[PDB]
Amino acid sequence: MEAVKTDRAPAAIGPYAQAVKAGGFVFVSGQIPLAPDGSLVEGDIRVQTERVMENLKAVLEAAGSGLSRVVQTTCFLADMEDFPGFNEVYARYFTPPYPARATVAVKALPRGVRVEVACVALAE
Amino acid sequence: MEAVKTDRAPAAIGPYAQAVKAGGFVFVSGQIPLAPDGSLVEGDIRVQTERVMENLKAVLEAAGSGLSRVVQTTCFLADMEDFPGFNEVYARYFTPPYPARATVAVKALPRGVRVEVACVALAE
Amino acid sequence: MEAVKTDRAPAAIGPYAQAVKAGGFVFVSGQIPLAPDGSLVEGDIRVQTERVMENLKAVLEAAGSGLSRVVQTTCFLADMEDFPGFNEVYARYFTPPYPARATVAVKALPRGVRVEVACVALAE
Repeated sequence: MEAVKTDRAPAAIGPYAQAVKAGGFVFVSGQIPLAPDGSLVEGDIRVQTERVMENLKAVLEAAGSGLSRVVQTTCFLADMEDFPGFNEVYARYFTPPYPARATVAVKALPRGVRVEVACVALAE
Repeated sequence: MEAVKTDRAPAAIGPYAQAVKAGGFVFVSGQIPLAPDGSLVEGDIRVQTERVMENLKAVLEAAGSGLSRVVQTTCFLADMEDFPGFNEVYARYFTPPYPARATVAVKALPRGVRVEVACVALAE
Repeated sequence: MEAVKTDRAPAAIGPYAQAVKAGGFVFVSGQIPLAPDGSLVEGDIRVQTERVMENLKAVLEAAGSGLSRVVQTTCFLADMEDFPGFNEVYARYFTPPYPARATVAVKALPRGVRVEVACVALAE
């Protein structure tokens, strides 16, 4: 497997890679609303989701892929009431044909953020 | 990629495709207890899981795949107490060799349903 | 698809296989702090995580793969305060390049365990 590393997304501090290229796919770690400089982006679901989308885009690009190549996303929210806003921003980055998706609300996410999104995309 | 669309399963209730075929796999979105016409299927876990299973089956068939080709499922339930009933119905649709699986109880699911099941299957 | 079955990891109790080999990948079911004979390992996050890691390792090896072939992990914790410890033990089982990862916190896990981890790896 090949690890993907880019400064355009929050650095991977720990036992994980921003993304891994393997078997024709790109497995992207769950992105949170953290700026590449390590600053946490707070605010409503729309502002936080925008940062998550930018991180995903940045990692996918560094992997030689892109948003249009994403085939599956796994989305976690901390509040069911944030679904509408999340979907609106999500739709600003992902356009038809859309990826397959699974979304759920959980107790908490890394650093207390409102949203975390991981994905799988086609390589190349 | 290659999008999968069928009227035999509920239409997507967000910016996502029912399933996506890519790299030899079929990535199926998290299915919830909605009837093909989009109406909610209320009831206990056995009733709602049956609806989810039929939706999975329909999407998989439309993708040229099937339940026996599923290699991994990601199952989310809103109530840990629903695990027994979920497993019973699940066992009516998936038979050995069973898919690899992750079953976790979470805070909330789309439309406030009891269960959401996404999966990955072999395209052939 | 080929179901993986080994006695070196907690036996699958329910409608699922410990892992499935398909499409060049190995899909591993969620593992919790259970010993091979079925005994529950309690204690702090470090001790419980070790058992989970050993379970993943055993299943992966039984599948003809290994920890170094893991490309993606999905981790669930019952207490976000346990993340530091979970991350440290997790790091003991992986070496660069590390897998892509998604981590979330849930209210509670089966049998009150502190952690659960599922993953996907290359079949070598």
